[PDB]
Amino acid sequence: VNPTVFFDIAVDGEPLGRVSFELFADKVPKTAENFRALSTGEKGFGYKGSCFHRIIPGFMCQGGDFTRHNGTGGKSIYGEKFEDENFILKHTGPGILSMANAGPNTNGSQFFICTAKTEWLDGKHVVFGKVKEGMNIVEAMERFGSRNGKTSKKITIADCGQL
Ligand SMILES: COC(=O)[C@@H]1CCCN(C(=O)[C@H](Cc2cccc(O)c2)NC(=O)[C@@H](NC(C)=O)C(C)C)N1
Repeated sequence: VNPTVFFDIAVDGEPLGRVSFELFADKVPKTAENFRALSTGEKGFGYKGSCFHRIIPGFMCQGGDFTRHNGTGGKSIYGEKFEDENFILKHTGPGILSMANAGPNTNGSQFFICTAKTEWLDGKHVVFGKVKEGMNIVEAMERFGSRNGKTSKKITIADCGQL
């Protein structure tokens, strides 16, 4: 029952590959549904064409700011922000998909994909999914990051949807 969504990643416009995610709607249905709908675009906005604005090798890839493209924007399907649904799931290692935020109960559309175990974020960021196929593509994206997170090539979600 858990939805599978995919991102087709491009690097300076050149196709790199596909990442697919399992969304844990059985544990975090509201958070899963937000990401699922932003990945299909069915509400009229979402992730297609957006970029990954911060990539830190050995930590995480951050994206989902489809309104300001720099970490300051994005919005949920429910409004600007929604609650931390729960913290049942933990940041157990690479491939974990979790919500970025600016404080308690401020989820929008920004998310991050862990490339390492990030247990210090447990209880503060809502984990809602995990990479299914294409962790090697996330590892490839990682190489275009830097210590301060600035990317050396433009990493975009060229296409996305539900599988
Ligand atoms: C260098 O680390 C980050 O940039 C982190 C990685 C996880 C996702 N994330 C956020 O949720 C960060 C908070 C954070 C968490 C952990 C470490 C940090 O330095 C900063 N938040 C943001 O980027 C948001 N808010 C602000 C005020 O920056 C944006 C979603 C509207 N950014």
